[PDB]
Amino acid sequence: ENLYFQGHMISTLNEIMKCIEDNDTIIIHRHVRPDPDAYGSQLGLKYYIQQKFPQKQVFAVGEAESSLSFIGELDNIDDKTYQDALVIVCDTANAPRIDDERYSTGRKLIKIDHHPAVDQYGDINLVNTNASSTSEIIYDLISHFNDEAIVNKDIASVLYLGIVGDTGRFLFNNTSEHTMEIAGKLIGHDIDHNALLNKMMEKDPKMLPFQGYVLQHFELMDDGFCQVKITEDVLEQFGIQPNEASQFVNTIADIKGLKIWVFAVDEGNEIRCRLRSKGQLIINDIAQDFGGGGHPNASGVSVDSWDEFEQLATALRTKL
Amino acid sequence: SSENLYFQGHMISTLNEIMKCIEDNDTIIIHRHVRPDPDAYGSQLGLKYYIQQKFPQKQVFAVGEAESSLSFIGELDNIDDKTYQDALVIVCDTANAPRIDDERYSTGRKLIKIDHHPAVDQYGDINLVNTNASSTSEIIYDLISHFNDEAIVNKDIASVLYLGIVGDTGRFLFNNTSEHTMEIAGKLIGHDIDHNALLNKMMEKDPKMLPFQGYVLQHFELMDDGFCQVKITEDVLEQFGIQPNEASQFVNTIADIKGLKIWVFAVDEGNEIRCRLRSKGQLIINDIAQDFGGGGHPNASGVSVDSWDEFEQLATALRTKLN
Ligand SMILES: [Mg+2]
Ligand SMILES: [Mg+2]
Ligand SMILES: [Mg+2]
Ligand SMILES: [Mg+2]
Repeated sequence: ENLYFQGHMISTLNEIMKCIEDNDTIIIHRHVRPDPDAYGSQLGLKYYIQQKFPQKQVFAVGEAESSLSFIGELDNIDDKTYQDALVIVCDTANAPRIDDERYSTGRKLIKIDHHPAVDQYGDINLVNTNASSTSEIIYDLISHFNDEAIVNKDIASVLYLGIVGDTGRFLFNNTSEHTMEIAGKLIGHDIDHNALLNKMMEKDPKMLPFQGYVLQHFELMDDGFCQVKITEDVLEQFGIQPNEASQFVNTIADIKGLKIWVFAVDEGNEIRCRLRSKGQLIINDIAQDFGGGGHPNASGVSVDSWDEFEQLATALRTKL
Repeated sequence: SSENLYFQGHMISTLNEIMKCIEDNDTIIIHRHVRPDPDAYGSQLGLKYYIQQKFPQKQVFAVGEAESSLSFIGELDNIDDKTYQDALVIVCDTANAPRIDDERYSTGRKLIKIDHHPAVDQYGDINLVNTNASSTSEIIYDLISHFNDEAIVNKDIASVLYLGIVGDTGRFLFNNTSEHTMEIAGKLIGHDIDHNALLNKMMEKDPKMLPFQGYVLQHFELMDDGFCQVKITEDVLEQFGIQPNEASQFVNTIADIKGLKIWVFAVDEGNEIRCRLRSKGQLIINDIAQDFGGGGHPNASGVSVDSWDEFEQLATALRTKLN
């Protein structure tokens, strides 16, 4: 938290708003396979700009996810809308993982994210790994410009869901005192947080038999390591898609004596692995060692065979 | 809000009388309710540690039967009956006097009640009740704040109070979570408690029960009208090496399914099939349960049937409420 980082944060914040002020059309993108924080940061920024600058044309684009559609509706726009437009990307550490490839077809590109800065693809890169979520960064932006009063029910609701998504509702280690203070203020806007959380947690009945496979086929070792391996034949047995299977990475997290676990889904020509750890244990390092990365307690790796998975395992078990 | 400020003013006099009693007594003993929850532990130990930190020379004790699931929160004190002579007794989180754990609570010279449940039984000499608080732990924090002692809070105080707030809010999920609740929990996290570690310890589950939850997830039957049934045969209990009572704690495993309105979780113990009946919103199912020889509350009832053929009639009866 050096004094220089802080000064650069203020300047970056100020620069972003000038880019917003100087642009009539603002288009906001997020990552493929969106989560609540993706939807909440994108839409929250959209609604914030729309409230502060009611003449500007602000759009939120990408492929909609039916599980998240309750958060808000996305915009379908023409390729011409991008001409001399400001493009902002939320929540996306790597440019290949952005959901619409037109993010580069504009005059300016801004990145706002809370993942370690490894791909500085913006002309402006706002990165704060000390934030719980990109949603929380968006509220920090609002607070910087003393606009906390323009926050209405819509902004507060989508930003609240985004913080909740990335903290597991204030559970994970990325929840700070600042995180709780923001979420308190958001609830202050009468958003009926219980109703929102109930909607977000509601389950598609057709996915539950697969979740039961996880509960019955997890492998916990006395070491504190656990593994769940989903083969291509399993996804076929249950009629589910690999992104759908990935949403069950934390199904086993409450097991007594759990320390490190990996959730591996063979997506065909690539096994997507979600690496998770308890406490101050570190897995982000082993993730980078295999071409992956993310948070030290929540990172992702892809391998190309089950023999290479076993190496991801062995390496992870050395960390105790 | 204006209304909230008025509510805080009504309690100020009570807060100051509790503290005077605390100051006036060198021995202070704190009780909570039988079958304790996180909030019961956290409010009792929170207040104990607060008094111990503000008055290091007083003798402050937290009594009651320990619960193995919650003992990580803090250890309870074991005292002889004579310790209550001319002592101050405080009871936290306990609406009704028959539910105070240790009966020695009346053996002292003063009784104080601190609680957040509806004031139906004002069993204390002094009674502090705030139904607008999320939890008794949140009331304890408000007391600390009223006497400008927020800096006296240490890791012990913040940890136990945080767990008590988390317990009665479902970790900031229920409607009793206010903005003020969130703000307090923030301040508590600011005392460098390891909240994820504390929570992990609280949510800790037995790996043996996970397989059976999976069966439940692979053998529920949702109908288009929103009715859902889980039928557990006695052979299944044997397969997963579980007991009928254990198996009944999975009644709400499917409660988050989209479209769900009424469900029944039915377990075949050799003698009878024990059915747990549940409903969403304003749907009533306890009239149906009464019709088949059981009963309970409108949204949560139980009935025993003697055959799966009787189960089907119970089911058919339940669905008449969905039409
Ligand atoms: Mg995120
Ligand atoms: Mg995300
Ligand atoms: Mg309570
Ligand atoms: Mg209680």
